[PDB]
Amino acid sequence: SFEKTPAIKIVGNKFFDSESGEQFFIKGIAYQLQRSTSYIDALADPKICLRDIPFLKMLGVNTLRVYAIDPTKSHDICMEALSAEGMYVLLDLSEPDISINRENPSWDVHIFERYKSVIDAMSSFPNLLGYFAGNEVTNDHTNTFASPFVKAAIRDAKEYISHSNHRKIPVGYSTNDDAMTRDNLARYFVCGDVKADFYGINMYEWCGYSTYGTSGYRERTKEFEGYPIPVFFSEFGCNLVRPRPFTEVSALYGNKMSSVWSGGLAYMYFEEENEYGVVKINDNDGVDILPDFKNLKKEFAKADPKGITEEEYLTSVECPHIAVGVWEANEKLPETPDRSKCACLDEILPCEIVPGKYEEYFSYLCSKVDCSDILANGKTGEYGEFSDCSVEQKLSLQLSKLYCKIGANDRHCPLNDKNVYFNLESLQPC
Ligand SMILES: OC[C@H]1O[C@@H](O[C@@H]2[C@@H](O)[C@H](O[C@@H]3[C@@H](O)[C@H](n4cc(CCC[n+]5cccc6ccccc65)nn4)O[C@H](CO)[C@H]3O)O[C@H](CO)[C@H]2O)[C@H](O)[C@@H](O)[C@@H]1O
Repeated sequence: SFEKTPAIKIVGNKFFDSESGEQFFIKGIAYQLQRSTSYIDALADPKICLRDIPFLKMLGVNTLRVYAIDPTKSHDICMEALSAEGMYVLLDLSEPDISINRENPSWDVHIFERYKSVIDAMSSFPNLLGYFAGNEVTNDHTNTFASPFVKAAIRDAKEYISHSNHRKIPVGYSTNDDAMTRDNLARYFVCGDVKADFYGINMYEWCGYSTYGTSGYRERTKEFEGYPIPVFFSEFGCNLVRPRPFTEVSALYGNKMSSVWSGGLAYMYFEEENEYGVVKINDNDGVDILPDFKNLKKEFAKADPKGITEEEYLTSVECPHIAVGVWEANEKLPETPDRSKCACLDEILPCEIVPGKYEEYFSYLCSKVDCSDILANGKTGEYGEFSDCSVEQKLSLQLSKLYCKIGANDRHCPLNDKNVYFNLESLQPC
């Protein structure tokens, strides 16, 4: 049974419970373990999730943000246990080792396959609230050209979900709070022909015993009035002053903010020595409640957002202009990564490379052949024909071009490295 968690849907700039029609406000907490797979999936481990859910119930949350799941594992036990306490999940599609790289952005078959795997693993659950297609990818004025890759990812995740048999779980974005870029980012993700379904801000402006006016919350709220998609704090909980009073929660669910924002999620459940936890897991794997816990609990308990209903509510935007060093996200987006096309390279290329060396060998190979066909430029909106293939496929293409330009036809690939091999399938006459 998922009785206690009806699916949430979006109408205009609000979330609604699909059965009752009541507006849905997120009262959440970030729930993610990390090592000190590379990531840890607490929702794949019943002994972990079933330990913590009673503590999450005490806090009074209705939503978790989860940053990374292992899509090869079952999540039925934990998702049903969450559902039984009225709890929903916001889930990032990426993981630290398979994310859009803000320093060298790409939207390719490897990242898209990750996104699809997560979608296929998690979309059966009615309490899956939504997916994030990225988290703080662009984070300042030096990497705004990453954002077209994120928008392509939003488009392609939505299309994959649309073409699947799954419920149409919304796909949004989570952004940081950099003064120079925030307004342009907010506009960019709702501009043109591809839009985020919702928009989370990682919002740390309220520290200690601040106020609506002095924190910045009043000006954030004014700039987001009339924003066309649901907006919430995908993270909050500045820890400058401890124990965190979480008095921002009273402002967030109050009358000035509840008509604009769809709530938010505290960062975070586990204490992991960034001093952001509300509990701490001891050496015996037991839960020790920290002094922040009771303040978050008290504030969420008091919070009573006056929303609207779906029926009464029911009665393109220009992309920011390009300016060098300020905003360099082209409106033109990279193409949908094509697994078949890129898989053809594995079949037909004479010289292949199995997955420091990428830098050296792209630099070597791209001095000898023209690598434009694998370059992707989010500033200029120029995306090479094979720029959507995996890093190894791209490198293999360039190696093979060099092999064909030499024209020896002797099965000797022109790069001495153990990962290089002649592909015998290339001989069988994409
Ligand atoms: O796509 C952009 C980048 O993505 C990186 O991986 C991401 C990871 O870095 C990211 O990690 C997640 C991390 O972002 C998040 N987190 C939240 C915080 C508190 C930040 C506080 N803070 C931030 C900024 C300004 C502040 C100002 C004042 C006060 C506080 C401020 N620190 N970390 O905590 C999660 C919990 O564990 C991580 O899982 O998770 C995403 C979801 O899986 C991954 O995509 C990739 O590794 C990187 O290559 C890529 O460039």
